Amino acid sequence: SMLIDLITSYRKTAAIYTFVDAGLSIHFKNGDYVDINKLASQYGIDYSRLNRLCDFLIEIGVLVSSDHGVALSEECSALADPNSVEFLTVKYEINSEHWDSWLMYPKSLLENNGKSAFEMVHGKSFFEHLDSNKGLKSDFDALMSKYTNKIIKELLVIYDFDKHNRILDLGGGDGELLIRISEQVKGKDYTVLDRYNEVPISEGINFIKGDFFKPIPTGYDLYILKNVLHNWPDNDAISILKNCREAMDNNATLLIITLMKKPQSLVVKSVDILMDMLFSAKQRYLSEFEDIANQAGLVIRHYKDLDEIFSLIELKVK
Amino acid sequence: SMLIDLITSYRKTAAIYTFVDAGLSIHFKNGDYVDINKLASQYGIDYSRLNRLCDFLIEIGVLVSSDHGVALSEECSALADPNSVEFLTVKYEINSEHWDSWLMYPKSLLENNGKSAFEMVHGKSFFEHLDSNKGLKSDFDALMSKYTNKIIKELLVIYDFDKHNRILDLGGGDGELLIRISEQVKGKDYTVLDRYNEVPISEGINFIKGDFFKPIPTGYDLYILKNVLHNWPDNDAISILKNCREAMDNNATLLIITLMKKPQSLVVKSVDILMDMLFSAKQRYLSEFEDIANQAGLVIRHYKDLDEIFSLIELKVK
Ligand SMILES: Nc1ncnc2c1ncn2[C@@H]1O[C@H](CSCC[C@H](N)C(=O)O)[C@@H](O)[C@H]1O
Ligand SMILES: Nc1ncnc2c1ncn2[C@@H]1O[C@H](CSCC[C@H](N)C(=O)O)[C@@H](O)[C@H]1O
Ligand SMILES: [Cl-]
Ligand code: NI
Repeated sequence: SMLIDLITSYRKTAAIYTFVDAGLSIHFKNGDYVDINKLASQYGIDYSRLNRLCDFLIEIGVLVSSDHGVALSEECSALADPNSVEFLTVKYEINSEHWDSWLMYPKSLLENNGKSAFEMVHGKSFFEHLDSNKGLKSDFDALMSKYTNKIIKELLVIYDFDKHNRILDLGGGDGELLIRISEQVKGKDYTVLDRYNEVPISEGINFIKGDFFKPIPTGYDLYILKNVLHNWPDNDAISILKNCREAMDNNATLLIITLMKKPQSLVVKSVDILMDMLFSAKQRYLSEFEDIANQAGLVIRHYKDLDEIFSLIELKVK
Repeated sequence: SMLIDLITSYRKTAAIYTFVDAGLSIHFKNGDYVDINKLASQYGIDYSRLNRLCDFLIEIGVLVSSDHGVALSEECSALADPNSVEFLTVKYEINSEHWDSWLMYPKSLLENNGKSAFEMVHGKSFFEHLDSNKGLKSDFDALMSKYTNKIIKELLVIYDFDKHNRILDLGGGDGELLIRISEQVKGKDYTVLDRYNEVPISEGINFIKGDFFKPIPTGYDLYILKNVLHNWPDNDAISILKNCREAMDNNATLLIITLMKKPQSLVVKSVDILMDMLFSAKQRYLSEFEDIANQAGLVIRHYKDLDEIFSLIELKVK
């Protein structure tokens, strides 16, 4: 049955998580079939239990069985290396932080206390929690780093960075975007602004410890907000764009790179509900961006799709 | 692709859970279309948030959209009535008890101790927790009644209960199996043995406050163990069957009704890993049942499958 499958489909996610979290996933690199006995004994885990878990992973199409042993299906090869979008999603997402928050999401809808489902559980914010927990922030950074590297090739084609002198990335985190821009485009002043417990280091990249809810520095002709605004409700989103405009002069460009909400994109709509749970935020239509931008005294001069999911909005002062 | 869908598919479970847990699902009976803005108004929920959630539920095929409003898809109609196996699965399974314990499952593999993933999280056994938490036990027993009611018709056809005078249901919970058999087969001594805080009341049904790890009462010509042995590891399972044998005389019959482990079945494999997580237990093959029954000094006289998941095993002391 369709419905009962959807309800019990969480057990599949769990089974894949446990396989990864236990570190078993590494040993199935490049379609190498494996003997379970050695793996069970290697990790000091009961063979019977591991054999049964594999048997379940074989039925959902994660693994394949033979006389030689057990291998990852070509479709699920990504679980092998630990620096993959599928692997890094499991490491970042499948934890108490999301799963305990998901169980509080219904309570957060019924109770109209402004606080989000995550905040309800943890008593803090998402990003306030990541400052306390180093382990999860390294997983968060690593996953975000992958989503930037999908965009780079197209981003450099459709936008001219050669014409800019001083580039500031607001909520840049690692500064992966600017590091990857700096490889291709040299002889520019690159600055990353984000909440730092400790300042990152990279060749030719400046790192500012700042809060974009406070006044933004002047002198930069390029301001960037990549995957920031979908973490903030309208009132908080407008505040960020208001501080951006005041900092901007009439020749300055503001780049917004985000997941664009579309009628068909289930991928975006699943993240849209995820953003409501974590931050009481949302993914936005082109109209919703024009609304918050208009209130901030900014005007959309260029819109273009980078990817199936990611898009680029080019704003200016007016 | 497949892999990323499997990893993020848990978000679909969460969405359906929130729709049910918030008590919205009840207003979608008889394929009736409902207004989102009035639903939002009734439970004091924000229309924007509810509309976006409904948007996600429409995309996964739970809901259908119209000018009239939104309705549950014909395949997901079951979310309407609170007495559906799908609804009761959400109420029983989608909670901290399973999800927080699923996150510990990889720890409980890597550790080759006697404690299950649930025991590590809660510090108690699963059934010890249900004694403390009254709300979940009512939902647990409610789901169990449904799996009981799917089997009764074929169970009464294939097994003659009229030949037995005194029947004892070991771990019968609420006497749903004995209540449903007492309807069609009348004028018999029906007795249910289980861990009760307070004893249930049903006409013609007796309820003993007992532990099947202690010596089982003698003089019953039928003993039943329906969905009990899959909650226990071999050493504990053998102990229950040893107690049954000691209680049984040469004319006595033991009925085992269970989810039989079959080679190609995803439904049973998923429950098999769930049983390991909760109780460090498993679903068993016919050979595995014979093995623990042999060590328990019991002999399999009859085996028959009642449906696609549930089977029946008659055991006799010989
Ligand atoms: N008040 C604040 N000021 C600056 N940065 C902030 C902030 N609150 C959150 N952030 C940062 O905003 C970012 C949101 S997600 C960032 C992803 C990154 N730009 C990328 O695509 O690679 C995080 O780095 C978070 O730490
Ligand atoms: N030591 C023990 N002695 C007796 N019953 C026990 C027990 N430990 C657990 N149980 C009971 O075993 C049952 C497990 S599930 C059985 C449900 C029931 N046979 C049905 O299918 O409708 C629960 O009712 C639980 O309370
Ligand atoms: Cl069983
Ligand atoms: Ni038969």
